[PDB]
Amino acid sequence: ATVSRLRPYATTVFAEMSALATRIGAVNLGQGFPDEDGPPKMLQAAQDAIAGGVNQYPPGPGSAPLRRAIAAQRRRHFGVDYDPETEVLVTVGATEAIAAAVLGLVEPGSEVLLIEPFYDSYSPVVAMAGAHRVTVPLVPDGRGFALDADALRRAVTPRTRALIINSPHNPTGAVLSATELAAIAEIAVAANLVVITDEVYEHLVFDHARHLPLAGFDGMAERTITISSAAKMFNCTGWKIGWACGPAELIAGVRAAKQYLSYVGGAPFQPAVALALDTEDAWVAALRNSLRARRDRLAAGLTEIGFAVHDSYGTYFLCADPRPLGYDDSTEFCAALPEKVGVAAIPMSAFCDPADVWNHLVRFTFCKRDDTLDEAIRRLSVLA
Amino acid sequence: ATVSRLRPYATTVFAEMSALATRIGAVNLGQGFPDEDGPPKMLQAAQDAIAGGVNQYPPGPGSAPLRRAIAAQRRRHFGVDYDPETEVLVTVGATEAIAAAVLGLVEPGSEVLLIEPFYDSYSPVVAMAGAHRVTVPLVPDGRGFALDADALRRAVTPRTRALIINSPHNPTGAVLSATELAAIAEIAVAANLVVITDEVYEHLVFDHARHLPLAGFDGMAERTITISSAAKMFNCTGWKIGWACGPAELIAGVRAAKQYLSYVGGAPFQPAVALALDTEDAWVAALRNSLRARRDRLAAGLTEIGFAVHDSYGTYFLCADPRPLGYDDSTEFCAALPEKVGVAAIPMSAFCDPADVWNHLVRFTFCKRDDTLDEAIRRLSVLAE
Ligand SMILES: [Cl-]
Ligand SMILES: [Cl-]
Ligand code: NA
Repeated sequence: ATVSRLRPYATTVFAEMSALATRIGAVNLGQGFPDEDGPPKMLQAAQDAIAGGVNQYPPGPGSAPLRRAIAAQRRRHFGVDYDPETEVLVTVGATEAIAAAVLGLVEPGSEVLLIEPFYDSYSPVVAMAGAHRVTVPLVPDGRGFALDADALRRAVTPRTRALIINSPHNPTGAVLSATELAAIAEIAVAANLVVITDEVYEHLVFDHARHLPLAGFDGMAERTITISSAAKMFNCTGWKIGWACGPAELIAGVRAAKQYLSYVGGAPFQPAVALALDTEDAWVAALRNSLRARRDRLAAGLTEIGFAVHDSYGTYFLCADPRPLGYDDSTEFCAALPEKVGVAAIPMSAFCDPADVWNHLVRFTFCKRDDTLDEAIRRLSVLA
Repeated sequence: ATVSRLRPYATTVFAEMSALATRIGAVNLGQGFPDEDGPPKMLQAAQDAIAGGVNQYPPGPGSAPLRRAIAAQRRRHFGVDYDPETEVLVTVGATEAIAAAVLGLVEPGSEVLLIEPFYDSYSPVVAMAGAHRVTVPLVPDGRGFALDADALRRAVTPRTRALIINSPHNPTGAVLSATELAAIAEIAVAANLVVITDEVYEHLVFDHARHLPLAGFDGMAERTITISSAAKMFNCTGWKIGWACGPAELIAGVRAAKQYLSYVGGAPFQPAVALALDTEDAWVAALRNSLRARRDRLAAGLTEIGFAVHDSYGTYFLCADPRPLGYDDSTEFCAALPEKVGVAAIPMSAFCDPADVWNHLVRFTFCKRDDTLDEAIRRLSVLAE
């Protein structure tokens, strides 16, 4: 039983799916997390931190070293230069930075624009704030997807306070082009919006796609809360070391909510993640490479089975269409999948506003070991 | 910088104090966390968990061993039986349990009763849910503090929907008596309240005080969310393994909000805390005896200096009054203390509704290393004139 505005979101298919798969013994290609660990020296650092007494509340905004390391990484990678003392806030994952940014910054009654299909937490967070979700779908292009900038512009109203942008994009694996980003900036500037970007896949762009933080576009620095995380970057989704970066005033509204949601967390992980950020670029590049190969590996397998596979330019997900196999209901496809076939995936319906080809798509995860991907493919092959 | 309703809460003094004292080398008796670590075997199990790959999202409601261990501990200590599958939710500390329980169960426009002085997160969490706090103060009872059940009853209106109780109590160190708990129960039932109880100091009761979980009282099991944490119980406030326990439908409401605030956290700590709950009762008992001895030392030292020290029956906090020393402004006293005296503490004004004893009290922490605690007392001794 839950408050009225959270009722639509009281359960997710994500948990019903991972629990089902877990003791069907179904290969889980629905999971939002990796099989493999982060950098060995990062794991060791976290172990040494516990052993060395780093087990109490860290400073409210995050340890100084971790805040410096985040600013140093954003500067190193992208040339955006944040002040670690006032413009960087460590959070309990990107998940908390998202929740706190909306609760801290968006007044009840305001509209928040979402790009559809959207990550699972955006709508309920907007609803928790008492704000109104307005969704603008991506459009196919032809094997991938693209922003429809005119559609986004039309969606803005005087009630729009904020826009949440997620690139590289979960679930489609789209990577917003500079042109798309420039169009988003023009709109955000013209309407005087706050923009919250969700960049947790910043390290995962494939095939000459390039991650270009929106905060770097004209007019954007002063109005963007940029969110990312160690979760996927360093394969430590269970550590929940994320961060929001932006203008001190906006970071203060984020901190204003955040400090009462968790206060702080992840004490021994903060020095370990700071170390990873400072030192593990080469490991991250090898991760990205390993995932590009696994993407190709899964795509090739789905394709040989007879799925119509869409391009993925980043993240560790790709979307595929089972219509060529004879499966026209993808929510029912995925529902039946573990018991019929012994694989789990997520239907695209999970990421879409309840009232285009979207309803047919399935999201598959490829951050699994080689062998597991292969086994998934073998199991799925019975559909042919 | 911030939405209207959180503006009063945008900054805490718990921030400006921590940092003032940290880097002028003032002994910090304002802190809300211990100097020392939890059970060695719990620390090692967390390190082992990291080394063993336990680094990814745990299950949405907490790992099964942890939920089982919470239910086993609540049974073992209180004889209360929760179903670990449906009636136990692991959260990101008690703090997130509180936030998610209010956001998940309390409708905008509701009144939420709070007992003043109150923990820092209650008021802003109520505001974030679009609800209205109604505050009822404790009253002096000799050297200690008491619930005024009549004031509490009178504070209920047709729009009251929830009540947050914290016992053992931060900041006074009061521990609600069965008589007080039973009076809360009557009120909650009569007004059909959801009650959230913050029991993070469940292990820290002293002398003849007893911790009696409110969920145990008449008509309460069906309307109560009981919250606690490994934070203080096992000296790991940075690990944020908290939990909420209660009827399946209320817990689902907590989970509904919680799963979008953090989703989950603390992966390698969950097996470690499960272990500590299952096996480290002896260590927790010694910790409690150890903190009783540090309380008595602090109280004796403040008293000898010339503070009027109040009774404390639990938590690792005690309250004292510096008026007999000649300090009639305790917010100012605390502001100047780190520079003047080399010690930091929190004034009671930081726990009161910004709308008489309270304004003069100062909360001191005694979960300090013994010698650190002695140094603080030593430092405070300059105030004897
Ligand atoms: Cl371009
Ligand atoms: Cl009694
Ligand atoms: Na506008």
